[PDB]
Amino acid sequence: IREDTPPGSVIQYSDYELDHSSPFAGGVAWIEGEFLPAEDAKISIFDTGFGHSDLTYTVAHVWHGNIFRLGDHLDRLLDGARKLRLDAGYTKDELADITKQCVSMSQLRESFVNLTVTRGYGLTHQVYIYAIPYLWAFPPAEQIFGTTAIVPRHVRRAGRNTVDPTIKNYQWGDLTAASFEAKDRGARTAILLDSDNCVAEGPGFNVCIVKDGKLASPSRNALPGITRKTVFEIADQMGIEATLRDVTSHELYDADELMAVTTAGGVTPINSLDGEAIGNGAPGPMTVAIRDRFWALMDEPGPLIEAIEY
Repeated sequence: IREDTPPGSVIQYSDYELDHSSPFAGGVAWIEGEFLPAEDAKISIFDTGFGHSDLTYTVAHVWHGNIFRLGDHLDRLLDGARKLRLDAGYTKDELADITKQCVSMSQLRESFVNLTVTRGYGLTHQVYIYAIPYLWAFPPAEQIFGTTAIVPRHVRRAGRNTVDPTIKNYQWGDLTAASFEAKDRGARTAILLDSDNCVAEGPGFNVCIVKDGKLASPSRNALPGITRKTVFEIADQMGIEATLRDVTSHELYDADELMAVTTAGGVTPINSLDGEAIGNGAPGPMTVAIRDRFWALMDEPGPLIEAIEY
């Protein structure tokens, strides 16, 4: 339900308890039209979403009982499903209700919410939704005090003309390989390049590059992330020039600050690349400012958040 976060930091779980009388408490899956406890969530082994990874998905997070940019996530999910010739069979508004209901029944005030649309089995396409406890791409301690990264010697991000990274997918072959190479080298994570040695993204996150007070993030071989979108709105409001563009490998190694951004955990400072400190090897000023603002958004009433009705 929760884990430790650095005391006094901008990241704090809610203070509450699960009603264990309900089998739904702690995790809810909506599979084949029926809500289920997450423990029982199962799909046909013959779904081509398994055998061909023929699917797309999105993840929205719930923080302090508020779901963040669910409308943006449903647009991205439906747009990508259309690009894959997938028909969800539900309108966006319908999926929002089902998703909001999934969280409500879970009782999770902090939640990792996944909506998956697969090609299905014999051919009718399948929608799977689940809301489970919050998952961290990087532990909360690293959201606060920064993480470490390497660039893989042996791996590149798949290009948009192969397994298209601009559609959010489960095909992590390169991301998994890069992660193992990171652990092998004693790093927490990897930043992948594309085939032209431009920055692509990391396993499960976009990368933002700070140089001379400007913010850049890869435009081509990267998911158009909702967190990155949010980060760019924050930067804009701070009067920071933020640009989606090609970021070369030169720029990556030369950065003043680096950060990872993804729904599951927000904005993570990246303290070192290939063992070399970025800046002073601690979270950079813009990263701290953007991250603190990002977590404030989870509590400020406005169009980005919607209260779950528990």
